[PDB]
Amino acid sequence: GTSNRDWWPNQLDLSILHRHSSLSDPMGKDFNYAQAFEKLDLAAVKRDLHALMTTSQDWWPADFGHYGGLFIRMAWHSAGTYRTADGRGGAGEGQQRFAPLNSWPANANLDKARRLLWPIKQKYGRAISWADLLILTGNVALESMGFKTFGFAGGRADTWEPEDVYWGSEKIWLELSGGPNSRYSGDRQLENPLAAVEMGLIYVNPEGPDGNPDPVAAARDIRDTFARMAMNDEETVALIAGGHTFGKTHGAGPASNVGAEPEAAGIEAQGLGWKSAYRTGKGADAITSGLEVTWTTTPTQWSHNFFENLFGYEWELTKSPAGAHQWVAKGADAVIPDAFDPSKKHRPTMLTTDLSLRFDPAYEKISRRFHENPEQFADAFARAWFKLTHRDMGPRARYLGPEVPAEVLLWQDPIPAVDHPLIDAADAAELKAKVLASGLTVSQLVSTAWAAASTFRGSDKRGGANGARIRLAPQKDWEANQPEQLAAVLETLEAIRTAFNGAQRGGKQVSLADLIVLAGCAGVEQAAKNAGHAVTVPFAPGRADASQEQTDVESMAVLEPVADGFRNYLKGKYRVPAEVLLVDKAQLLTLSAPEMTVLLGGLRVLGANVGQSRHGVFTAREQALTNDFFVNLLDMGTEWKPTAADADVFEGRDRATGELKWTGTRVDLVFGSHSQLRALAEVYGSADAQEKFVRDFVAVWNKVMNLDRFDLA
Amino acid sequence: GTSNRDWWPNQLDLSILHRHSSLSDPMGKDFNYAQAFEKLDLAAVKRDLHALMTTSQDWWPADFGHYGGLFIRMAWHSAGTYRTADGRGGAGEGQQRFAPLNSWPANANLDKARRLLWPIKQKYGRAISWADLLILTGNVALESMGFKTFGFAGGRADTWEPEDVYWGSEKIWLELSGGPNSRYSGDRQLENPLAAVEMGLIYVNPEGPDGNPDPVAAARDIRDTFARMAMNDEETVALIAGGHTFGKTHGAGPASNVGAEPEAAGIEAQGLGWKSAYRTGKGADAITSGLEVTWTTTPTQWSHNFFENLFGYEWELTKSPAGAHQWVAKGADAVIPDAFDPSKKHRPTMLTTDLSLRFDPAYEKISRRFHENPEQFADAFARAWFKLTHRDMGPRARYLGPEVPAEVLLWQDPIPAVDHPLIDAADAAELKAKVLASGLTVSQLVSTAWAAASTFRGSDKRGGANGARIRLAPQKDWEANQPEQLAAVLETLEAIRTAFNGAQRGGKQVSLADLIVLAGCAGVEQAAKNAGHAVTVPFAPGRADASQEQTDVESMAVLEPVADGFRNYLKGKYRVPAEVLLVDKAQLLTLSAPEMTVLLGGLRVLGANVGQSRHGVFTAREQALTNDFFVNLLDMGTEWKPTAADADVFEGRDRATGELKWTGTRVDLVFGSHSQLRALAEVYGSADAQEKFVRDFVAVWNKVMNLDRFDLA
Ligand code: HEM
Ligand code: HEM
Ligand SMILES: [Cl-]
Ligand SMILES: [Cl-]
Ligand code: NA
Ligand code: NA
Repeated sequence: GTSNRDWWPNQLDLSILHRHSSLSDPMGKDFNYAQAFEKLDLAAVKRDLHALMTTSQDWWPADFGHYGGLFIRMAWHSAGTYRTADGRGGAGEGQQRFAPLNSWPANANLDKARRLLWPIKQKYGRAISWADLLILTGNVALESMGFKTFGFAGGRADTWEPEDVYWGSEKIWLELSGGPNSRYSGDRQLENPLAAVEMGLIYVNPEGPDGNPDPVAAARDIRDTFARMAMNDEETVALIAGGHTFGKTHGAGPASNVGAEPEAAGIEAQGLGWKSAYRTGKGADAITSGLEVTWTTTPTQWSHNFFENLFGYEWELTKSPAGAHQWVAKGADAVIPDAFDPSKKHRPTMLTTDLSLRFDPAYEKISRRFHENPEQFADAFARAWFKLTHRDMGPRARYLGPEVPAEVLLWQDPIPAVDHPLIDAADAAELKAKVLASGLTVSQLVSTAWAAASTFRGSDKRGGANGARIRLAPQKDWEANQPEQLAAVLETLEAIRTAFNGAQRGGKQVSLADLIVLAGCAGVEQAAKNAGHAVTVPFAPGRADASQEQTDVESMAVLEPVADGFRNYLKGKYRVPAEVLLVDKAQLLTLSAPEMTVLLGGLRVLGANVGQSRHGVFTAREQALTNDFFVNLLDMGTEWKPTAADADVFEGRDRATGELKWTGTRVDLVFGSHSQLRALAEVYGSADAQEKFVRDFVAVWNKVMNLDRFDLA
Repeated sequence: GTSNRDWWPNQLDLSILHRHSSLSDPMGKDFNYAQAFEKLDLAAVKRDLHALMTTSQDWWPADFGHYGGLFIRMAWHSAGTYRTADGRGGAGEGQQRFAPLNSWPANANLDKARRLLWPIKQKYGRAISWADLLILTGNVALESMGFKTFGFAGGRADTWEPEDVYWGSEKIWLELSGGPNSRYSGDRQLENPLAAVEMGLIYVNPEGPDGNPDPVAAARDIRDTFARMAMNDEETVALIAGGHTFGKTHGAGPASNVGAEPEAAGIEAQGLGWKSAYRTGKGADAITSGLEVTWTTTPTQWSHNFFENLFGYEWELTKSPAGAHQWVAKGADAVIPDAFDPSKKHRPTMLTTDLSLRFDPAYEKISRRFHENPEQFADAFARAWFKLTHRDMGPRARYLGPEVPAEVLLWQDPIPAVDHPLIDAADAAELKAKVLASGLTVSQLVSTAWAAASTFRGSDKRGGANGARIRLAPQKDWEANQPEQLAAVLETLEAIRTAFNGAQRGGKQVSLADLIVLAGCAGVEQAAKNAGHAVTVPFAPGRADASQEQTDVESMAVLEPVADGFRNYLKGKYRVPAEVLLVDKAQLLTLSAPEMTVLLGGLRVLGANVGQSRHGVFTAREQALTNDFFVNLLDMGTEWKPTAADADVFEGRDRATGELKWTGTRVDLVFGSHSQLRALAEVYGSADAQEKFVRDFVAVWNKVMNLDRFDLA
């Protein structure tokens, strides 16, 4: 069946904005996962998971009698798709159970791990999501084998379909670099937003870069991909050595024995894949990666044996039974237990990527420090494991249950507690009138509040106006935020704040975070009034101001908008058309196509454009909230042509007289071009639509202002 | 960006069931189009459309100063995508404005027509849908040129994204037959459900079959395609000769002058396409089809000239200025007006497909009859135009406004008016108890009501339980309906009905249509009771019984389920896997994936399978409403293998003992295989879900029972 994607493969795809609809969701529209989880007996789930660890099923027998290792790997791969560049991937939506992740080669036989968990899922039902369960399983595995974890937060709601994520352009699993869809260029530069070295891998190739078993060059790949997952060198060493303290790899026989991945398997396989024709196809005969390494003398118990082995022996390159490169400690004694035969023992072995921890000079310092001080290793690993598995959960206000760690971590972009009365509706009205009487314009007020709130992304729930981080480094200096204009607006707002807070009794005060948002609401209300309409924009106080010391400047860099179509802004020239970047932004803001459409048309006429550009400002009443953008965009009396100087800027001229009327970008004109967006623009451009436009505008404005307000959830 | 479709192009696509979500819809969730249109001043719209007909815009000048022809064509192509096989296509959703139909070659320069209508759309806003406006414009064109139409109904609500339709497998526009994706096989057999001869055409190729200008062979294609759009010979001749009484074709120069279709054009084209480099690119220089034919001496006025010309001349094959095959009248004088130059005239001309109306023996008789009796022609055309443009609107209860024809037409599958008091809740309780006391089983009651209601399809809003057509030819004899079992159920119900109606005072009575549905409800209630749950099933009376004479047996044939996964039924072997057919049926019933999931698991355990097959009946308590199907499907204790005799039937055996537990089909096992369906199965299979399953089941049951209840809308 030939589709629209076949005929017009480069048209813009809006269906990414309409995923996660009430139609695909089996739970009722009032189902609240946090309320369900808050009543789960978490201890009882953990007791059942502890019992599972040593309850082997014959269809996938447990190595050494213990599934710990398998489940740790599972929870690390659930979390390890995360990319800091866009916040997509991670464990927070349980996406490992859907395509494509359920069938990535690096996820082989994690289908078995997830099936082992079905009896417990089934028992507790909707009170524990698959997403939470994957991570809790990992934690209980660690605890069962003697490792004390840093804690655990529930609250990851299940999703019901695949997320739309750019995982790369390769058309072949595990394609080595420099092919026709190479994700690498230049001096081994990985393209943003990707965070893995090959299609279907989590971070790196365990044999070495494109299969070359050089521990030193592998270290470079490790460092680059982990950094793109927001982990530094200390976290990286702790996580890899930590994880490889447990379990084993599987490569008992040749890879050509392994059949189709789950999404390609037959129906009889009932959601499992990678069925193997090698001997029994499982247990002692298992094939997963093709490597056959067991790192420690006690693979079912926490120890410091990984670093004892890594530094205590000299290593020799060898091949697994499937032919993959690995390392062995020649002239070690056979001290490693076999997974199934009590009478066999083996020599210590390592992956190329394990030896990286010893032969990269920066890693070696850390690994030596951990080797000599295993208590420091255990602490670092616990913290890094918590970060790994929580990094995409959002603000601490979303963390549920009795095991949440009380320590506030810098990476969490923490927001201080509010300990005072909040402003009420009368106070808000008074502050709004002061803001408007100060001389701040509609444009300044809407631009500033937009800049503060629009850093939110739903992928990892980072960003938003809570914290007033717009006043701090680095946000205050981002080009899109117009630093000089910004600094003058914030100086005026801070004087209003100081005056108002000074006049209060009884502890009442307003945060700068709240006032930024409230000032934005006042600007929207004034715009409406300028157009002849009396509207109240809703406002919910309770934001707090974070300090510079509570703000990791380097981690904030990934939230800088380099493209924001809502402000007609592009920081440089990109391979991706600006309209595709607009839709990507809308997706991160959690907007539907109608909401993206209303919001952009309004912003245009309110003066939100960076640099006060006239592009797309299709009105003669700038700073009045009207549907002028749409009515003028859709006027067939104007003809549009790209400019000589820039093919991405367009002149609109009267079709009869030739007179210049307007200029716009691709972001503006896509609303007149794309057949689905034009259909939405037509609604808002109709003669009966003024009231609808204003109402839908205020609602989507308010939605943006509240994107990070999990304290009110 | 590589997608799931790229990696696993044969996995099942569920996103067709979650289309038309509240996310993509710009109107509020309580927007009711029928109420909006009922307040439109239809007369005022029609005045504006009359004015438009002769208001020529320079960007697309009006042929002969009148856009009527162009608008008639536009309305006929809006309607002319309809296929009776599935009810998909047609004018009823205004899909012409979306991909792919907005860019089909046969729709060239209809983008211009629709843009001419933007000022009117804009003026009336949400009170008139594009879907309705396309047809109304057609009607007004006809009236403006002197033809009296049969009437007009509003009520086609706009849609906001492309409908999912199989339009064929060809990868090239206009591909001639016998290619690698040929829609033809055998002795020119067009594949169901298609109703056009080539990809991008409405019905047939105007030059003749695969471009061969044989009017006799073209007639064969015309008759086959029109029949697949529900039109017989008389309607076909009337529509083609009716339509070609007006306007002209456009082929002034070579087709290589014409540029990209709308979905391919640049952004500056603002939603238009087919820009032409030939001379002025428009008006006298227009190029649309490539053909250059003007049929009548007064192309802007109703006349009897089409048939006078077709029979009054002998025809000679010639070529247009673009090189297309067409015909010219031998020895005729130049009597046809030019569209733009008052000093030029032209000889009569015709398409190959026009000459079909004379050289096919059956068409010739009709065309002669119309030539000799122009009043019969005019009436047949009016009737056929109303059918064409209303065929996919559904029951007369959906028809809005003051121009609706009072005459009831057989093709409308009419339902008689109810003229007596309806049963109330006390009566329904009494009838349910009689039904249960008669000895009818849960399985008989659920199967019957399912058979009656599940003929509904949302594509053209045909079918459903209203009418009691299950008791009439041909439904009573369809294999999926189990004719012998069905006859005995209906005999029992009709005795209960006769007894009840005989006891009533005043004119209260119950229809057999209502009682079938009510008996179904009683069976679901009894099933719930069998499982230990106290459940009332909602029931809305008001269905009436249609007669045999109100039921066109040939037109009902397209509603026969040859595949119904909900009854584990397949009539024969098809190219399409049975699970794809299941999803297609769910789409026609308007079901979401969760609703399809719940409904099939329930039906299985209630005994709805055709022929009492055990396939998928994963319970030991058949006829009890439980979640057993899901709990047993997902039990990893069971292993599934395809059988020796049939690879589409599977055996489930205890994984340890080898003992046979169950059998199922691909439709059963797909819920355990496909990662999104299994995710939904897991919700209903969990230990906390029995009450949720029963509740969700009753809701989806009731939805299906009410699908055709536009009298309650
Ligand atoms: C550079 C980073 C890493 C590489 C290249 C990598 C590579 C691999 C490979 C190839 C396997 C074998 C899969 C098989 O054949 O069964 C595996 C196993 C495992 N990895 Fe990693 N790993 C990485 C980091 C991590 C981290 C961060 C963790 C957790 C903190 C983790 C925990 C595990 C565990 C527990 C197993 C054992 C599985 C079992 O016993 O079934 N690894 N690793
Ligand atoms: C076998 C069926 C038919 C064939 C093959 C066909 C073919 C065509 C073609 C090729 C054109 C020229 C497009 C262009 O170059 O502008 C056209 C024009 C037109 N057709 Fe048809 N036609 C069919 C049936 C119909 C029917 C059923 C109607 C309406 C009841 C209709 C009404 C029109 C009208 C009004 C035009 C004139 C457009 C104008 O003035 O711009 N035709 N037809
Ligand atoms: Cl994601
Ligand atoms: Cl359709
Ligand atoms: Na994410
Ligand atoms: Na339809």
